[PDB]
Amino acid sequence: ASLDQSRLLVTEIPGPASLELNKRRAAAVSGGVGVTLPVFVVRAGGGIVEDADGNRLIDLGSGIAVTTIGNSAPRVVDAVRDQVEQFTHTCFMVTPYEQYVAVAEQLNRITPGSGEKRTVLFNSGAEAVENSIKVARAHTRKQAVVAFDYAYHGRTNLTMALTAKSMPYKSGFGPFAPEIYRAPVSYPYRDNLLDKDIATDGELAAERAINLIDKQIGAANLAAVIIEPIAGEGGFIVPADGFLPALQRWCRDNDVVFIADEVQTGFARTGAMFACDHENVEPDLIVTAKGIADGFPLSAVTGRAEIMDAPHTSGLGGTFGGNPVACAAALATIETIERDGMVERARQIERLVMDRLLRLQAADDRLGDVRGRGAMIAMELVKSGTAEPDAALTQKLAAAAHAAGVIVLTCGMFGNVIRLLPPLTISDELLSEGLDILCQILAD
Amino acid sequence: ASLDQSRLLVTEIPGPASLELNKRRAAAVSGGVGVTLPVFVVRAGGGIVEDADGNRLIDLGSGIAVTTIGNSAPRVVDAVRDQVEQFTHTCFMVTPYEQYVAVAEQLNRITPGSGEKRTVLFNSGAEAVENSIKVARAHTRKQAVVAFDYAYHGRTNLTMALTAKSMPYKSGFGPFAPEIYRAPVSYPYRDNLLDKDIATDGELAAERAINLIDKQIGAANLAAVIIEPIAGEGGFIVPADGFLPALQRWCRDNDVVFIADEVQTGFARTGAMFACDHENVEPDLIVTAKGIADGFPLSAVTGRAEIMDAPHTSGLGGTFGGNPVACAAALATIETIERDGMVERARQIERLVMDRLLRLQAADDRLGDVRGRGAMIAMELVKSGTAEPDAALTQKLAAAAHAAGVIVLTCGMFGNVIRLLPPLTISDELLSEGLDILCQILAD
Ligand SMILES: [Cl-]
Ligand SMILES: [Cl-]
Ligand SMILES: [Cl-]
Ligand SMILES: [Cl-]
Ligand SMILES: [Cl-]
Ligand SMILES: [Cl-]
Ligand SMILES: [Cl-]
Ligand SMILES: [Cl-]
Ligand code: NA
Ligand code: NA
Repeated sequence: ASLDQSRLLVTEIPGPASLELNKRRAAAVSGGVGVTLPVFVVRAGGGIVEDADGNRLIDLGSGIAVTTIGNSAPRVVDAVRDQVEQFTHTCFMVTPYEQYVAVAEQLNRITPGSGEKRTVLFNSGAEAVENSIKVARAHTRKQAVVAFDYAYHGRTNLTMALTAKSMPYKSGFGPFAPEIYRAPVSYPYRDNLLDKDIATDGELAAERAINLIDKQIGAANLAAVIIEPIAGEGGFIVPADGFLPALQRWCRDNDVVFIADEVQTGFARTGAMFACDHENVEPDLIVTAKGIADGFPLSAVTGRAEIMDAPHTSGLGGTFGGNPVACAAALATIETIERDGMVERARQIERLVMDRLLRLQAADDRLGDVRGRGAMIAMELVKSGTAEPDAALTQKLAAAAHAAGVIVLTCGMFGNVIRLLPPLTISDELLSEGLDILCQILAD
Repeated sequence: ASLDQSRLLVTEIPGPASLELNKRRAAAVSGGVGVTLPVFVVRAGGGIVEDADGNRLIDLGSGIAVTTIGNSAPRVVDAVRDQVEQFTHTCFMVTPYEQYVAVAEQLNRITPGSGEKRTVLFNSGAEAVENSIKVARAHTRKQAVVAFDYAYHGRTNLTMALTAKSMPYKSGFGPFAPEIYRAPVSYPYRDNLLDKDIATDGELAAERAINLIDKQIGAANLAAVIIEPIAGEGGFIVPADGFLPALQRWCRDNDVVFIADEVQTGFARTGAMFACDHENVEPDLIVTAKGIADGFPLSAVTGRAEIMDAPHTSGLGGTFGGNPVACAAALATIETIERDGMVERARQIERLVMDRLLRLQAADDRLGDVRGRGAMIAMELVKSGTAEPDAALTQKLAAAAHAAGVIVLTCGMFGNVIRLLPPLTISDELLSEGLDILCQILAD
């Protein structure tokens, strides 16, 4: 009973047992919940998911950038086993406990910037984003929030409002929280089709956004600008150099809280501890979740002390938040990243994947763009000889990969992005094999 | 190493070690997070919380109605230990797993009503409430939601909007989600000061609410009425007999989705599986969290199939939701309730507590009202010979109980309610002792 780090197809995909389990799902779970690949998981670790039929699939999704340090990481297993025996919940607002404080300290340490910082914990990315806005409004005593045109921030009313794409995230769920405005992001590949300078010069892309913010809202009415350092669900869009620094600067000059949403990019994923570290961005607040606790429901807001302390006592909280078992897992996750060279591992994975995809792109112009950092890499698929999105090809490729025992996700505003989010504990051999399969499907 | 089911004071409260840990909390955690009793927990089970100084305190809060079946319940410990080894997270929307489906099935079974039902899982009460609204709007294609004047529903933008009390829940955090309207609830004790018939006749209290809903909103503009079967944070307010049934009926006659928020009342807490069971209320949707998984972050929306299936595919979800470890805990929690007679235990606790508090009230008219069901009981404190709230006395009593090693919570719109939320696994002796201490503090 130890999990073999090799792909294995005993059945077609999905298999007979998964198909049986699926009858139960259809009869019990709301039809609002969509499933990408309906194989039922019995076990996972390293770079492998094992299903109910005995198949072993190559994980190139890590549950959407969550099991970065690998499913059921051994330090996490240990930390959880010990904590679950001591206590499962006290509610930190009732009687506190050291595990919550320890996590706050570690986030204060590892996040960008070097001043006084404070943290608060919740259970989901959407909750943390919600609280970053509460914090910013309490501090500034201003109303509006600016989000970007490829942004994804969550499924609650306000975070739906912050999100750009109507289907499936927003359609039919409003009316939405007021005072949300939308600005254009740095999207080099498609900016390039119109203005070559904007695509390469990030400061100029920031000016484009700032001119609109100033005209349509004004700093005097603005609490916060919120941005993903790399847009996730919107299509793994890495902004031009200079873009994030220029937003930061403008926010400082204008008493607007600058918020980095690092829910997807955070915790070693991009080849640094946080995506903001690549250009030395120091946001006023940074939002984290997903990879923070190796799959346990936990999220955080971390930021400048003066800002984070603005809400009255008892103004922030929630019953479950900073659950002590989830905290034990968070501590073991941070420990794992530092002691096992995960940031460097992310950088190895970049070199391996970029090298394959760039060689593929030279051979096949259906790859409009190859972009990303660390273990967060994507290709955008287009019709040969143009820049027109090819969603059809994107879906066919993913469906073929699934059928070949490869868990690969799509994303993108136009439905034409293949994304790669392997756990860092994937072997180079499994990672290459996953890439081989993608190349074979595209070749014929 | 087994936890002694007896109160013990080795130090004053809080003790020197807790006070040391508190310096760390103040330096790391946002000042927005308030703490009721700053003792740092190292262990808990049965009816006892053990702190960092070796003190053993009587738990009369269960983390705000969360550890109903006891901290670190043995079936939960077992279920969690096994699951954490298999996998920690796949994201149900990526690749599903049986644990999530199993939980959906169990909630479909144990919730009120007998038709076709479906469930969806999230991580917090606030998230589940948010999703009940999304579901209702998708189904009805109407905008407005009605909540009540003692309501508490969560700390996100929309759930803040649904919540009645500005301090500390809402102040400075808006603007809020639009189309939330407020109606008057059945509050027998204080309704009685004005109209004796309204306080006893629930159907008449429903008419009062329905007349306002009709005048200020209209059914043709209304997606949902949402209500707590017993108002929690608002002061443990049990409505008059007939109130909930009459709302249900009106909602059916008018194509408005009726939503029971059972986040606090759910899972054996009130001497039935759900608070709605006492009058046979069958809501269209019921929202659950808190006690569902013995402290693990998990929440649910369960309801009529046709309603729950209204959102398009991928319209509902979230990354962490229905975490497999939290699900293992939920299954063990339901198993624990049924196999160990917890519902009956809740009823024993009612008889014990009501008997003490009613005898206390006959002797001491500072107890304006004694109310509640099962292990959800409260007294409302007032100035002797009137019905004027006495918040001061309420705080003094709780502070004195804390100093005597009793974890007891306050609540209420007017800050004058002592509430009792012991874990069901408290012994009668510890429960009586907790009541003895309260009686002694009030006597002199
Ligand atoms: Cl094979
Ligand atoms: Cl370019
Ligand atoms: Cl609260
Ligand atoms: Cl490199
Ligand atoms: Cl003692
Ligand atoms: Cl009465
Ligand atoms: Cl999502
Ligand atoms: Cl009884
Ligand atoms: Na179905
Ligand atoms: Na402080």
